Amino acid sequence: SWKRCAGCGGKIADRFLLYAMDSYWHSRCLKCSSCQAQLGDIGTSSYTKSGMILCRNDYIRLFGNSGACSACGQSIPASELVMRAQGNVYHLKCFTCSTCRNRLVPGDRFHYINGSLFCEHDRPTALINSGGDVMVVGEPTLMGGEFGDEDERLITRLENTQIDDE
Ligand SMILES: [Zn+2]
Ligand SMILES: [Zn+2]
Ligand SMILES: [Zn+2]
Ligand SMILES: [Zn+2]
Repeated sequence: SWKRCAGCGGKIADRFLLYAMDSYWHSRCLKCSSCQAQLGDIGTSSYTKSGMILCRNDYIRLFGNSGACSACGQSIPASELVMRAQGNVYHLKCFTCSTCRNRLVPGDRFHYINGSLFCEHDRPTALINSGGDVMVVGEPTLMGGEFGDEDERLITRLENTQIDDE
């Protein structure tokens, strides 16, 4: 006899169905609590936390480590790429030379003195007489960084040949 869907309570007569969180589901019934996406089609896993079943992006958004821009002071979502320097994070558009206002990009040479950024061609000689050191702009990284998989629950797609992997 058919399995019951944990999402709707109904028997699952569909040819293809999902297994996740120890339960069977109609694919349409396994949805992100926040954005309603159909988890089994958009990706390979779900996240469980605080009564919710979430897609990866909303899990990051609601529970990942957000930060704040050292230049403008405003929060940075976990999902946003940031520039890094001397232990600070910056909005990409905030990562600019304090003298000429050029936006600094990966591979650029730059100087840092007491929070102020300077491009290679605006070396602040007057200030320098630790800022003498030339640094290389790194690639942008995600604000949230790496996170553990302890709330991740893989989704398995199954075929009922009326149960086999898909
Ligand atoms: Zn259902
Ligand atoms: Zn979502
Ligand atoms: Zn900023
Ligand atoms: Zn400059």
